[PDB]
Amino acid sequence: MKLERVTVKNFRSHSDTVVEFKEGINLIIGQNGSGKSSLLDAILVGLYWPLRIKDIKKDRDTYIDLIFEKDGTKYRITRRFLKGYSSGEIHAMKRLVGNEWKHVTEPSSKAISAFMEKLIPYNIFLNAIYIRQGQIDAILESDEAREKVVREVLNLDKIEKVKKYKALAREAALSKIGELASEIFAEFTEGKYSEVVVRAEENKVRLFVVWEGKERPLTFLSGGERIALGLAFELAMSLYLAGEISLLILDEPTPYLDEERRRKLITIMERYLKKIPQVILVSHDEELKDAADHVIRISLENGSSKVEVVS
Repeated sequence: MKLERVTVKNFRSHSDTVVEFKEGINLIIGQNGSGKSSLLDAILVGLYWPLRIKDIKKDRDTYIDLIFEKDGTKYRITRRFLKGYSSGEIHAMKRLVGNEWKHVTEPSSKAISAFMEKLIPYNIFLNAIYIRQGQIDAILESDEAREKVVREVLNLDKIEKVKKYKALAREAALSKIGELASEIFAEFTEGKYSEVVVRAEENKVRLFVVWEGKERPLTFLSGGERIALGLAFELAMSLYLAGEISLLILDEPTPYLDEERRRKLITIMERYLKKIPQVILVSHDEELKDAADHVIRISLENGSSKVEVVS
């Protein structure tokens, strides 16, 4: 999957917003209330309507047009929500054939929904592509938090034989995650650590890194290495779910004003995240510009969201 362009009209603070996404790392900066979160929401709506997101339906017309790429085919979803009661809706999903857009299914919400559910399943997008806020932190918070995260992201599972079976399934899953995360984390730490261990004990998912043939908790790592581990873990889950990493959306994976980790993040961005076909990074940090391939600033001007390409 690869986002090309999103157009949003009359959705919250977006009166007339057009955002072009390019290859590599797309950095989105701006303040809280500028319109970036609502832009992500607009994208979600564009892709997976009907779903529960306020300020879309009627209760000026709301217009969302999304152009994206999937397995060598340009898709365009156009949605228009009419407000007035008269309160109709107009939906279309088209494919680019030469230079003409041609419908791929009935111009209906249900048909387009059914179609999208097959093209790119909603769970795949939410769990593998879209990394929402607090996730990477939750991975690093504690074993219980980690357990919650992995349970939610990978489905998993919360008469003793059945318990043993469940434990076995969980074990297999977490072991695979361990392998994937080991590889990615090895890629990240420049070869310093080559093995990551993920294990379940009761209501807790232990996470360790192997150093000199001994499992050690994340405590014995630097902040950068911890963030690297969290990212590697998330990416491992993404690979586990999707079988590949094409698009990755990172909505504020970092904290507020903590440069001690920003460096490692910049390193990771420059040296590893640029390998990914496309990355959307939504941050408040102005210091990431140089590490991105494309920078987009979203601000609030005259009460409306303004988009400007930085440099």
